[PDB]
Amino acid sequence: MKASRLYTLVLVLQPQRVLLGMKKRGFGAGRWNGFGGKVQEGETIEDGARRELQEESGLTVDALHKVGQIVFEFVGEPELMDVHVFCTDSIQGTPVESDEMRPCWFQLDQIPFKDMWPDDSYWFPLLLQKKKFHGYFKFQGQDTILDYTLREVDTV
Ligand SMILES: Nc1nc2c([nH]c(=O)n2[C@H]2C[C@H](O)[C@@H](COP(=O)(O)OP(=O)(O)OP(=O)(O)O)O2)c(=O)[nH]1
Ligand SMILES: [Mn+2]
Ligand code: NA
Ligand code: NA
Repeated sequence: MKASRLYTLVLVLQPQRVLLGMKKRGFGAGRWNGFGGKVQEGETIEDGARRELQEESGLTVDALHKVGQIVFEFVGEPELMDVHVFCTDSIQGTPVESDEMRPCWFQLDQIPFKDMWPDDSYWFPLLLQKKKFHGYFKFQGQDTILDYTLREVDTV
């Protein structure tokens, strides 16, 4: 048994494009990703996701919808990362570069998988199909998956 820490991840997914941010420092630096971070004491997971989206991208949204949950384990780290993944298609301002992220839109036939976390190749297609999922990935360092599970679910 390991303990886990709560994180969020938000994908702004529109009919023909998705907003990603280039992580400028910290965990996952150099990879395009959705927006998110640690859940803080007192806030719901969904509200922490909304907060991180605003902090990192400048976007303010009324609602998010849950699309998946991914648990990450790293060799040498006792704590698991329990990542709650959300989407929305509905925005009403423009993204802005933050200290953490440079936002950029990608067409959905140009998803930059080689410059994303390696596990995203497995679960992001499910997100694109609007299928909910649970995943688990064990990493050695930043690049190498040693074990993983991925399943479609009816409820996140
Ligand atoms: N797509 C994808 N996202 C991941 C993976 N692993 C992982 O932690 N994430 C997400 C979850 C969070 O959105 C983010 C990690 O949180 P963070 O380090 O940005 O947290 P934060 O904003 O609170 O921290 P800080 O950088 O402000 O100090 O990366 C992965 O393998 N794939
Ligand atoms: Mn944070
Ligand atoms: Na953050
Ligand atoms: Na973050």
